[PDB]
Amino acid sequence: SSWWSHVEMGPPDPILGVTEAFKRDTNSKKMNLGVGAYRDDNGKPYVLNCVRKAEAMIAAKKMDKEYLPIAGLADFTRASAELALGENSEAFKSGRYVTVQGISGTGSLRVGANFLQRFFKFSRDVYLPKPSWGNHTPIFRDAGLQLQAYRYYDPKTCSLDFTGAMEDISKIPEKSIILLHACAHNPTGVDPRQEQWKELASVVKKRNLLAYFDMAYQGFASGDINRDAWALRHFIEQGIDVVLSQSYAHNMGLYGERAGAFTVICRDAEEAKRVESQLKILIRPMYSNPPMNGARIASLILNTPELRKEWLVEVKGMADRIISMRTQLVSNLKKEGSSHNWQHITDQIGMFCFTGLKPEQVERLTKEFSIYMTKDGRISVAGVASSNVGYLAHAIHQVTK
Amino acid sequence: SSWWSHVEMGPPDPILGVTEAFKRDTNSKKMNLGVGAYRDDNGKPYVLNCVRKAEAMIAAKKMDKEYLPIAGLADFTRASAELALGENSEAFKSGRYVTVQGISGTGSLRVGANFLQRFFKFSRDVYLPKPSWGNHTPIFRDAGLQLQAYRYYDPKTCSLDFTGAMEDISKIPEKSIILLHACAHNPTGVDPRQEQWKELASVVKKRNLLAYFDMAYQGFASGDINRDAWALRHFIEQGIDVVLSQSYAHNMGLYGERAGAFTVICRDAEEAKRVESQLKILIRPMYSNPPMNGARIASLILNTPELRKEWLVEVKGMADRIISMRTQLVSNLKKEGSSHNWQHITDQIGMFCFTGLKPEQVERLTKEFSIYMTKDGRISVAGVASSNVGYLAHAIHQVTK
Ligand SMILES: Cc1ncc(COP(=O)(O)O)c(CN[C@@H](CC(=O)O)C(=O)O)c1O
Ligand SMILES: Cc1ncc(COP(=O)(O)O)c(CN[C@@H](CC(=O)O)C(=O)O)c1O
Repeated sequence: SSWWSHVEMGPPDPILGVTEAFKRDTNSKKMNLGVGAYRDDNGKPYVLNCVRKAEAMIAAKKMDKEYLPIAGLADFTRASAELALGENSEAFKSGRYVTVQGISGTGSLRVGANFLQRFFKFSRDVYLPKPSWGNHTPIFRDAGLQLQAYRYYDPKTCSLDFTGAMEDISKIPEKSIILLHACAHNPTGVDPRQEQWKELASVVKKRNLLAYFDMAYQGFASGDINRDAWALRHFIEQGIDVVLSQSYAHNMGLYGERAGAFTVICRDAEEAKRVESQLKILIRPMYSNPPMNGARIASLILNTPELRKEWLVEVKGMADRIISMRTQLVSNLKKEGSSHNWQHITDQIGMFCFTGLKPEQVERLTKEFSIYMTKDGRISVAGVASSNVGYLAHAIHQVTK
Repeated sequence: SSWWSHVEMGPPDPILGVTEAFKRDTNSKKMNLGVGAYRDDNGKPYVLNCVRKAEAMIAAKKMDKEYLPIAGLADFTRASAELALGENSEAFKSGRYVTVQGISGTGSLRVGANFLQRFFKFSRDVYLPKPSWGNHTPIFRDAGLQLQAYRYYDPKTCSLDFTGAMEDISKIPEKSIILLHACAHNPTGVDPRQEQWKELASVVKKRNLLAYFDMAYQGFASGDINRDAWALRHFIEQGIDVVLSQSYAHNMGLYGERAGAFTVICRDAEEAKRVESQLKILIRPMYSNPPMNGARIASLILNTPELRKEWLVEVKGMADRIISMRTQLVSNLKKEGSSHNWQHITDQIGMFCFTGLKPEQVERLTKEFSIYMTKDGRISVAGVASSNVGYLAHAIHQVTK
């Protein structure tokens, strides 16, 4: 008996673990449809054009590698707030916000949760949608808060249970915390309608709840970044001071570089200055200062007019491709002779499809076809190419037939 | 009264805050001797030659930016363990270790502390040397452990209080946790002698204490990396299963890229496999997966023979330069006419000098000469160039005169 004789074998991550299992298969037709990672039409990792050029400017410039302030690159930080808020926004304009570079979306989310654990004195409860991204639970749980839930998806109907959502939300206790996905809800791919959003705003406002927005997919819901930030902006303009986490992993394909941010909307710039100070104190003993490569690339794209415009064409091109794969999948299914209604596939937005396959079917897909996906029936359509869409549809059909 | 009306203005970081204050001064002769960051002889940020070439290979290769496993780049991870352990080591050879990429030294340290908080069932007390790096306190405190102390430095004598250290250590309760700096203790620049180390080993072994080693400066104590890893290796070969955190921020000048690692020495490779699994579960909800740029550069240097050999010449050159600045400082002091004994300056090793100036003198230095240093009298000699060593010595002299 040594120090760790009692430490048990823990299980593999429900999402991340999918790539580990995928890595090992020798089937040359294998497809990794687990994690949400964009693939180009050859079904290959895609580094955006603007990223490649950003990198080149960085090189050419022969920049140092000195430590960044605890809060991140100022240019990156100011530019992210602006991307979420919009440049004409009163909040942005008045400087009633504090944005801090974070370790991608996950990193930002945990900085937020930790912040909240420490300073949100009105409650310990965070309300998550049913269902929500698997990692939201443990993020809030490790930070020290309690998890609760509100109704959201209706599997019978493959859409939003708006009556249920509103019931639950109208009953959450005042001053509690509610988490909302800004756009391209994960994993359902179903977002509230503008009108629907207008109504949630009212109830949140009315019950005096802290709204925590998770904005991991800005530009993937419609293909337009301002349009994808609507609800978030609408909330702030209604007088709701939200907290928000942003990720650049998918919309800029910076996955492993880990670039993201966490923002707090405050009452004044003076308030923002004191929040900033406490966020630095929290981050110092966590990881000291954040990773520079992803933030330098992102800042350069966002702040360089030609790079930004190129970026936006690129985000549009990515979203479009996802659409075409959705379309073709459905068509292939009909073509294979599938009886089922696959309309939800083309109805859903974002990088995935919440298919509805049962765990026995998910299991067969992996073992007979070497198609890896999460156990809840979620598949990343973003990772399908023109060359294997046929393979996918045949498989889905066989296991469903 | 809004959400954060009660959040107070927190103070600036005792080290990191020095660079913020330094940034603002308009004095063209200002010197930032706060944080430990190497400067070349022109007093400029220095990106190693091998780093520059590593970067170039990476570019040329047109690598993707896909997410890395939760534990890091395998090549980086295997190579770090090896750099600390030595290639002939039984521990390394037998695979009785688990190494996980971490967010530099700070990141690794917190992963460790968090791990310990969760799995070290024999105690909540971490013993720190007096004095220790300021950030060790809050790292352990935020993770949820209790801090204790053992005697270490003797200001009267400007050296190690070995009798005191041993007294205190011989009385720490069995199965408690003790933190030791592998080499170039921060901030004293005084390390135990080999013989001294031999004696600490015995007492740690005897009281069955968990030894936690902080190895932030491998190659800066002597200019030789194997020699700097001696004590750490000696402990493991005596049968002590330590835990350790490594940083590549200074020895590879990867500061802002944040490359580091956390290792656990276990009884078997099977044990290592279960520890690994729990470390992944801890990291997933923290930052998901780590930053790739620093780890790719480091892996390439460590695993490419010519790059490694170049690296070692470079580490030696850096250490040598620090020595020459130490020498010249002392000489300048005599030359200026200083009565005091400045021998500790040349006696200390690593990037700093624990000068002994009082806070009123530190204050004057900043206001009259614009020389920034921490309030405990610690100065980074590593940041002195041939051109301002004279300025420094004159200043020190004026304020000491
Ligand atoms: C809703 C949501 N929020 C935050 C994140 C955080 O992303 P990063 O930390 O990588 O910036 C993701 C990524 N969800 C992906 C990836 C994953 O789980 O790692 C998914 O497969 O659902 C996400 O879907
Ligand atoms: C003893 C010690 N351990 C760990 C670290 C962690 O370094 P990174 O997180 O940057 O890898 C440092 C850096 N101490 C420096 C830098 C600092 O405080 O940020 C110092 O000025 O003491 C250190 O001195």
